[PDB]
Amino acid sequence: MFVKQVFFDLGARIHADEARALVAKLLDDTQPGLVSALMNYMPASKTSKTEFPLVQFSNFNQGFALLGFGEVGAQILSDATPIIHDAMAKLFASRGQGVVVQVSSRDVPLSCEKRPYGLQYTVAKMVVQKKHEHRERLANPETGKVFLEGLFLRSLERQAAAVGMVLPRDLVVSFKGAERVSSVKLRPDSTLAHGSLRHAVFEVNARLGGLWSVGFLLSKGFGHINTDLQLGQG
DNA sequence: CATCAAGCCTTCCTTCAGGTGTTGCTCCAGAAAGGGTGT
Repeated sequence: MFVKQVFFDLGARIHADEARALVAKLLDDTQPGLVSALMNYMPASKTSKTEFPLVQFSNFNQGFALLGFGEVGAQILSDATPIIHDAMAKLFASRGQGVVVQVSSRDVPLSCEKRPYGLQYTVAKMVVQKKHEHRERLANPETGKVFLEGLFLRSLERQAAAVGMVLPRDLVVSFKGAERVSSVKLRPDSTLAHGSLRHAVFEVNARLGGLWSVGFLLSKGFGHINTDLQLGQG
């Protein structure tokens, strides 16, 4: 269907996971249903859901951005945007002279069509490592290429099934090249880290017409980009 | 190459002419007596 993208301009850049932790710390004392909505927690406990999370943080040059997938995620972002903006306004009016928080909002539709020619898509800061078995797959390129193939195809199928639209099942993807390999730490000052890929390029015969999220740690702000900017790039 | 804009208000009829003159029926609905004249 359609997804929603809300940008919060603050005047200074804060990272997606840091903004996630900041709105977790700030709105915690009051309104527990709303933070249970935005961090996609279980209705009874603090543990997040194992399914596809509808609302995820993203990257903004002057602040942070929020993505609500589908009608439910769009409604959650719609009921949560003024409370988040008021919390940011009070937090940054408590200290200093005080800044003005600007907003932006977009409703990007989702579409996909199969074409008989390959198409190029570059994904920045995608997490692909979670276990030791994937590390054993990563050492050899032949058994790692098929792993990236299946990961990209399953991420596309999971997002298409989560948003509620049908995807053709004859898609042939291919993975060409990589630029860098780095690490991602969920919590600062922790020994544990997950391997991640920087500037991967992929080739799929079909075309995409919106924000598409691939890989792991999608909620934290990893492995997503707009295909609308990348088709006809400029 | 994708959205975001994807109007808003208020006007939203007014007076007046809004008939005049005529026409506004006519006629006949019988049969015999007493003359001709034409066959």
